[PDB]
Amino acid sequence: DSKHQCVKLNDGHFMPVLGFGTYAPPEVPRSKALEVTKLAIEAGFRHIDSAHLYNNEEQVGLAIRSKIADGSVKREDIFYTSKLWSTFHRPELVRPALENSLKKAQLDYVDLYLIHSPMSLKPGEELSPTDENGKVIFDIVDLCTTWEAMEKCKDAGLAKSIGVSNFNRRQLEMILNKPGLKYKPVCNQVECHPYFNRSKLLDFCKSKDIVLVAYSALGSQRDKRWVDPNSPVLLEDPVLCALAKKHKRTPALIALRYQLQRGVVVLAKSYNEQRIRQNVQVFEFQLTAEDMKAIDGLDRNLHYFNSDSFASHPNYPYS
Ligand SMILES: NC(=O)c1ccc[n+]([C@@H]2O[C@H](COP(=O)([O-])OP(=O)(O)OC[C@H]3O[C@@H](n4cnc5c(N)ncnc54)[C@H](OP(=O)(O)O)[C@@H]3O)[C@@H](O)[C@H]2O)c1
Ligand SMILES: CC[C@@H](C(=O)O)c1ccc(-c2ccc(C)c(F)c2)c(C(F)(F)F)c1
Repeated sequence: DSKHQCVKLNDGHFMPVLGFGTYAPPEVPRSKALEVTKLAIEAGFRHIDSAHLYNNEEQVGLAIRSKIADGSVKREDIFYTSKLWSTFHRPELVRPALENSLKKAQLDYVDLYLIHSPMSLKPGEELSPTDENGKVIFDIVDLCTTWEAMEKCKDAGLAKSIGVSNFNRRQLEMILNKPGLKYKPVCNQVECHPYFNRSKLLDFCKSKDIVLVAYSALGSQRDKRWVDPNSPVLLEDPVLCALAKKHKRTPALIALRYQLQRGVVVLAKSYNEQRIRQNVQVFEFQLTAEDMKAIDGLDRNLHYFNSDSFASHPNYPYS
């Protein structure tokens, strides 16, 4: 089926080009992640994006287990992604972090394990370690050694594929130029949308056989902790809205289809049954070449996540 279209990764594995985003803010009860991940699988999502940080791998794993038990899907039909959180970058912490995620989700392996971010944080139990003055505490880790620990996780069969997230070109090149590299990252999961389309990074990744995976492809959830309320709302963009009317679709569907036609694997978060099912209709239509150029013109270099807690980190990927 067209809905189960995949891209071949540089390690031979396959990744579905449309993925379900599972992050919800901590004020959303965890029971919802369980309910909506089941809804996503029912609608035809097979790529599910989670992370230790999201405090939901148990619920996402329960949803997968439930849909396997009622015969909707086999484990082999699901592409499950987890992410190493930034307090676990030190190489001796990597494999135990992955094994803990597997235990929470009650899975035997992940299809994809990512370094969540290059911005290392102080090791410990707290996900957001902070000093007496409230500032998040940074750590300094050679991410090449983190990657070597990820490579051992793939060789152990705990992760079918490994990749990175929120890396810029310089940080990617550091991994790719590493002496004795065994596995290249299969992907780089980054913020990517018509207001921040990452064409330069996309061209770099294409030249290296690295898939760019787009998050916040619908403009982010605009969480007040990190998103400026005065930033423009992506789905209210006049060009996207006119394209939605011309195609008799929605602005969200235009934004998702834009990514598929430029070779980007796209994530979409929804906790609403009707929008979850609408988002799978991205395979039903096509943007013209002129439509694509129009959307290409919307780039504003706008990353919705903006905070001096990020920007002061030595490994902050933007500039
Ligand atoms: N690697 C990283 O650092 C990183 C960072 C950010 C995100 N991610 C991952 O990418 C996923 C998606 O990114 P995101 O969380 O920023 O959200 P997003 O995909 O950009 O979606 C933002 C909002 O769009 C709404 N939406 C979904 N479908 C819609 C539709 N058809 N029409 C209108 N609105 C629609 C959703 O609200 P409703 O729920 O109300 O439908 C959602 O809250 C995340 O959940 C996470 O899995 C990863
Ligand atoms: C809270 C949602 C969560 C998710 O859904 O993954 C998320 C969202 C954005 C970022 C983020 C922000 C700024 C910069 C520069 C970055 F590189 C990554 C992170 C990260 F990586 F910092 F943890 C995590």
